[PDB]
Order: sequence, then C-alpha cells, then structure tokens
Amino acid sequence: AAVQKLFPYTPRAPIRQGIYSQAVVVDRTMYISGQLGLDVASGKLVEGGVQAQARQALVNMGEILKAAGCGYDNVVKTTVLLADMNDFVNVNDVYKTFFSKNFPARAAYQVVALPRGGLVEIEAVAVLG
Amino acid sequence: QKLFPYTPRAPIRQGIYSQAVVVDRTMYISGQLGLDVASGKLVEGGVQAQARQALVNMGEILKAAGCGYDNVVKTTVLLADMNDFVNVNDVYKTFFSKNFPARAAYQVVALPRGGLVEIEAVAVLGP
Amino acid sequence: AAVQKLFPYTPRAPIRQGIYSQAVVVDRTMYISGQLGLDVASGKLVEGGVQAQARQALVNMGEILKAAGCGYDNVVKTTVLLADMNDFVNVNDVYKTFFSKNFPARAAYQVVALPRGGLVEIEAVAVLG
Repeated sequence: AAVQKLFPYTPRAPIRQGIYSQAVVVDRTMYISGQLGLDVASGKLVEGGVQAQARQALVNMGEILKAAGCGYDNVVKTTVLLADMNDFVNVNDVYKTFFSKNFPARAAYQVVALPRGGLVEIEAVAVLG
Repeated sequence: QKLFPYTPRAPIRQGIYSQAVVVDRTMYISGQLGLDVASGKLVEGGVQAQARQALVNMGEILKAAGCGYDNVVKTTVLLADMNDFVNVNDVYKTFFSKNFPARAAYQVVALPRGGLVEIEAVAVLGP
Repeated sequence: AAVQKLFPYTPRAPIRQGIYSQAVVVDRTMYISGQLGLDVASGKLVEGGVQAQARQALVNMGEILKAAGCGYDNVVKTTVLLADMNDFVNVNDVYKTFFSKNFPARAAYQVVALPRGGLVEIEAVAVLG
C-alpha cells in the first residue's frame, strides 16, 4: 500500500520549496533537513560568523520540531557539517545550549562547502513521544 | 524481519555493502553513484548525467524492495563541486515532484570512482 | 509525551562528555556517534595509519554495540568518512573483516578534516534484535 508520510511545516524556518521538505515524519521517526543559519525574515544568513550561524540553524531546527509537536529532547542524532574544523569548540558551546542533557548521537566534520556559502549545516533525526 | 533486496540493474560492491537493508519498515539505501552497470563505468556527460543515473540506480533498488520514489523520506546529496548545485537540483526535482524527502546537501572533496555526485537515502515501506 | 531514550555506554570507546552520547537507542533503533581510531587507554589516535585507525574505530563501535546488547550483525547502515579517497581500498579491506554477510548499507566520501586529525571516521545505525 501507500506510506503514511507527514510533512509538518512552519513559515518560521527556511525551505527550498519544490526541492525538499523541512521534515518528514513516518510513524515515530522524524527526518529533519539540513539547517543553515538563515533568517526567514531576511532570506539571508545571519551576520557574525560560524557561532551566529550555528545558533540560528538550531533555532530553525527548533521551529521545525515544534511544528511536529516535538522539542529538542526528541532529537536522537545530529550531524554537524563545518566549513572549518577549527570551529569545533565554538560550535559545541552553542550546540550545548540547545542539547544540554540526554545528548543526541553525533558526528561532526569539515566539508568543502555548504549551500548559500554557510559556515555550518546541521541535520537531525528525531523521534516522536 | 530484515531483508537485503538486490537488483542486478544497479551497482554494488559485493562483499563490502548491500544495495539496501530493509529492517521493520525502514529501508537504508547505499550511496548511489552515476555508474552504468552495462558499461561498468560512470556515465558520460557530466554531473547532470551522473546525478540522473544515480537516481535511476536508486529507483531500481527501491523497486527491488517493492517501493518507488514516493517511499523516500530523506536523501543526502554529496557533490564534488558546489557550483553544480543548481544543475543537480534540477535533475533531482524530476524524480521527486511532491511530498519531498527531507534532505541535506554539501560539497565533499572526492567520491568513490571519481564520481561527481553520490546520493544516499532512507525510504519507508507502506503497509 | 516524552520519548524513551537509552544511552549505551562503554569505557572502551571515547566520549565527549556534555556534547554527545556514544549512541542513542529508541524503539529498537540505535544511532551510533561517529567513531575515530582513538585508543581510550592512550587518549591518542593509534599508531599505524588509516588502516590501523579504521580497525580501532570499528573495534570502538563494537564495544558500544555490546553495551546495547548488540553485535556487528545488528548494524544496518554505516557512513565511512575519509581524509583521503585514495585510502578507499585499504579501508574497505579492514571494514570487510568486521562484516561477513548481510552487510550494512553504506556511503563513503572524502571530507576535508576530521576531529583530532583522524584519517577515518565511521558512523552507523543499528537495529536491536
């Protein structure tokens, strides 16, 4: 038969309309698209560099979680894609203000480039309660 | 409750990975390259041709599990060059036209076989 | 409602306290953090290059699997992150010694840099029996 996919959407977080969904929920599992440090009000990356962008990516992720009836506690795995491996600690310090206990599994590493010239992209898997 | 669908119509690295693993209702699909099994080589024509062939390969694996593109819930698009982003998205959109997967996309240094694009995916089977 | 999350822990694999859990198990699915070729006893990457590091990364992953009551046969998907794509065969040659049949799905690619200067990092998803 068909598959019961859900597509929770919020205009408070970015999307590439017609290319990807902010998130897809199937039964208990929520796949969240890679989040960038974009401000939906401006359509541009926030200023201030990797720390500001990482914070805004996680703010964006939180709006998507909330649209599905979830919160940061629901995240079970993230991948932190960095423009510069040197930013590991500074990004971790931002990250821990969102995931402060019961931490997701994680991988973090430096890639060549991200969409929109971003300095960080964060994807996630969450599970519904 | 764990299946390993295989199709000779898509590539594999025998003894290294399965094309896909179906466990419960979730299907994990290996990173697909723009390889043509008939020639044993990457298709000619550049990143658009390779991205299309990768997605054709993914479709053959999906069909081997009784699925189609609608079952895909998440993909990761790995590019050799971020300058190919628009051209790859245009090909990508011809396979996923609504109810789109979640997605991550980024440029890496290099891919197996010298490919210009690799696409991995998670799909979910319907009841 | 809250989602029920379990965090396998082994003293035989690394952990970044306050940043990530070695793995998260939710409703039979286990997300394993990216593993480097780190020797917990020495606090350093092992001697011997990418093949020694890949072996240690997989040994570490196996100890985390054991903490969840799992083994290598429970792994359903891995991602192999390389410092150098020319190491592909060498890493495959170590990787295949840990799986004999019913192999995980896999993705592999060369990144710019990994934490600790590692030459290879392997993340995984597993499913409990």
